[PDB]
Amino acid sequence: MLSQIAICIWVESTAILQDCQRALSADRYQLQVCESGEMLLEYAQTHRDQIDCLILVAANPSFRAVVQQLCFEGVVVPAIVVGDRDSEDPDEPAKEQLYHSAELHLGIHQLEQLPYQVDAALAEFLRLAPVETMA
Repeated sequence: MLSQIAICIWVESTAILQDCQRALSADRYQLQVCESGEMLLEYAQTHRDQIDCLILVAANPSFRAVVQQLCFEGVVVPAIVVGDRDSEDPDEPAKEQLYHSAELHLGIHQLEQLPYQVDAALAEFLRLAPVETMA
């Protein structure tokens, strides 16, 4: 039944899009690229359950707003976030508030763990389901 995994990434930079998909290149990965953040919502708006893993880049400005739309529509998926740091300083509130509590974080220079992260993000999404999409 697993057949293939559906993953939709949101990235305005092709290099980032190729790097994110590069890691998630498994023959069972269906990567969808969204030129905007609103375009990403339209894709999930009809595949929330069909999506197996969402990729996001915190480097975006209103990106938090786009993620809130997914939570707002009720679209919750094992989403992996990029552009995250381990800085404990409050200057950069980089918490899970970007998306639901199941979201996983990936290092910007660590583009390659997406697949292992996707498998982990999937298990994390089920154990945390129903996840809390505070948005």
